[PDB]
Amino acid sequence: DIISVALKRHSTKAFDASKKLTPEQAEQIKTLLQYSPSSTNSQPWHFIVASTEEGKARVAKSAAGNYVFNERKMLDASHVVVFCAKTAMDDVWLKLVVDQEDADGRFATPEAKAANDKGRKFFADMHRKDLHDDAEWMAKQVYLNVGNFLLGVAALGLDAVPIEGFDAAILDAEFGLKEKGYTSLVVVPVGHHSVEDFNATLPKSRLPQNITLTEV
Amino acid sequence: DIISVALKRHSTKAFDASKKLTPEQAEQIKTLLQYSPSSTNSQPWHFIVASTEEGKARVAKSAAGNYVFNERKMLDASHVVVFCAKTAMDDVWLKLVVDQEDADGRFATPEAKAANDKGRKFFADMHRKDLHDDAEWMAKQVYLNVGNFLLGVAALGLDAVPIEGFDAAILDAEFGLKEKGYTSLVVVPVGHHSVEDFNATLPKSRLPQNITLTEV
Ligand SMILES: Cc1cc2nc3c(=O)[nH]c(=O)nc-3n(C[C@H](O)[C@H](O)[C@H](O)COP(=O)(O)O)c2cc1C
Ligand SMILES: Cc1cc2nc3c(=O)[nH]c(=O)nc-3n(C[C@H](O)[C@H](O)[C@H](O)COP(=O)(O)O)c2cc1C
Repeated sequence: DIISVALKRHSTKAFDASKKLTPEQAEQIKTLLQYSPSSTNSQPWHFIVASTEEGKARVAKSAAGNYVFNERKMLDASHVVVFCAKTAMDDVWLKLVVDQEDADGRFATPEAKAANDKGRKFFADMHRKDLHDDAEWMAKQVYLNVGNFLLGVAALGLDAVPIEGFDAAILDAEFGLKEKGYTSLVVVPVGHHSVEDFNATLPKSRLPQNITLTEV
Repeated sequence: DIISVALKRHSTKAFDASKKLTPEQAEQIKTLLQYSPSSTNSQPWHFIVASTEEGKARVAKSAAGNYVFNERKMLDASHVVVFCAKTAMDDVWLKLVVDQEDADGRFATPEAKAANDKGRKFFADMHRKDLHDDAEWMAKQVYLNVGNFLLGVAALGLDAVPIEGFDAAILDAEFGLKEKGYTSLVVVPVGHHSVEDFNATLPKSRLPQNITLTEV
């Protein structure tokens, strides 16, 4: 039951470095990242999946500064996912997306494909041209991917923690992201908690629905 | 299996108005909204859940004008969730959150509670004082809730569609949201698809991992 998964998952504070994802789970987490929904199927994202000691150490340099409490989590987890957003929405990317929708068989006609593209360009143009907020818009889609991911990995039986406490400038510099048209937003270590994970045995806490929720 | 759910879920384009959530499912979707993670457990959100004909019609007013293709989804679904973000992060809210964490039993000591609050205020202040991006930050947390929600409701056996194609100004005006300190971001109708849902039988399309995903 998915509600059980939602009530029992927790942000892991310490990982067991000896406990790896199975090779199958390593495929499955990639499936989760790929198949997340996004506004217009824009998919304005890149993922770095660090599973080696060298890879994880490159990521963990971003947990300099006031972010040392997060450094261990990045080193000790099995797999570490960096969620990145595109920095700008370009026409090359929009063509890639609609051509993929076509290859996958989503259009009965050429007309239907043209209309999909006109629809997507119109909607994207609203963000880059009029509102000038396309970076924020694309970032939101990435956070949506994260949310999907966290419940997904919980449902697979894996521990994880979302991390905003890192220096994106360091991480971007380390993987040359700016030059490739991306910026890091969230880091998610995935694995199995250790005995040092104090949050594993703490009760979960949320505001009551009588504050956060209205029915009409 | 959650990977099946991820591969088979789809944005519903048409709902069957005669098919309601069971009383139990109506509680479960609320549990999903409530128990989503958020940066610092800040929970900077409000949900409107419209299940009556009057309520759903009020929401659907936001889809008149240029967004008519989305209007019928909001009218015909069983339950329609409006995801709202806070417009500003205030100290009253931060106190509410940490006091709830305390009531739920997450602190062994007064010291531990003080440290949690200092930690959260420090991190929040970084967004409101420096950066001046706390609206964007809070909105991202809400999108993360959406991502969690969409996989959740799919895993419960329910159909849904995320909607950004609505007029937030109209929706905010209709529920007096600005005055209460919120803004609408995403509308999610939940229910069961009708035979008019052309997207139910279309193959899913994603960009290949050799573009979106790097391993290290
Ligand atoms: C976007 C985001 C950023 C977070 N950043 C961190 C972080 O840097 N360090 C950390 O220990 N936890 C981090 N958390 C975990 C949250 O504090 C956590 O989800 C919240 O306290 C509720 O805990 P739960 O995940 O156990 O339900 C983050 C959560 C989210 C959603
Ligand atoms: C944030 C967001 C906004 C969306 N807005 C709309 C919308 O206004 N109308 C609509 O029909 N679908 C909307 N969609 C659905 C997307 O087109 C869809 O997720 C994408 O094509 C992938 O297909 P799938 O959701 O069936 O996996 C939205 C999706 C998301 C995540």
